[PDB]
Amino acid sequence: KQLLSLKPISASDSLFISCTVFNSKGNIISMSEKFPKWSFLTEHSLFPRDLRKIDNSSIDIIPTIMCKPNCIVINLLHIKALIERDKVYVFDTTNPSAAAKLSVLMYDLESKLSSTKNNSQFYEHRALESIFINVMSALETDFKLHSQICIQILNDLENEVNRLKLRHLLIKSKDLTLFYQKTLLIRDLLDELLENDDDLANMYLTVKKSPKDNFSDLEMLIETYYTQCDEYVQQSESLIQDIKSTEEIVNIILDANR
Repeated sequence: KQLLSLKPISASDSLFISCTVFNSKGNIISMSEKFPKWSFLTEHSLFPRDLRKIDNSSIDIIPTIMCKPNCIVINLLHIKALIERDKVYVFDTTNPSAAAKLSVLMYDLESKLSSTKNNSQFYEHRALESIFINVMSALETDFKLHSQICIQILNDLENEVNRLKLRHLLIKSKDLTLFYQKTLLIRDLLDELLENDDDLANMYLTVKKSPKDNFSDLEMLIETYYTQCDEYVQQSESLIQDIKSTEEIVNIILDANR
């Protein structure tokens, strides 16, 4: 209601969120653009507790796809974004690794969103698909990294039991487990979305859809990325089980030689 002295802060930039903005043509029209944060939340029908869904924090970010009347709010891995029928906001981060990945997203998103060859797909779904593709590329890279090292160590151990190899395996398994957990959350989120016709219908921002309308094209789109995500869940789960099995087998062998 009224103005009062503010709580002390290290930098007044903390009153703003910053982002990259894409126009209705799909072109980037600003980078590092600042918006007053509480006002921005209110304007986009978000509550103060939703600040983390658009701010520069990168810890404890739960995956989300909020299908609001006039926008889709997305948090997936390094990406926080707000998609409208004729604009996209991609939010800044303090995480260097995330910032590097976001730079590639910007390029690919601008390409796909602004394309004059793709006039069959709604703007908001071009943005959605660009984001899904960028998310899956990040998962692909991590999955290949951690699974390949674990498979190598497992093969090494099957050839000859070795305590140093075993320690290495279980250390590397931590990474695989973290990968499984974050991917599982995304898989379950996409599953929920596919099962909710109200959310699906809401995802059409350019044309108005009823829950009873045909969403085949949007469903095919989401299914594509659901399947890729789900396969990473299945593969990482199976590999983790293989590691647990191997730990148990090695344990028995170690006991038998005591």
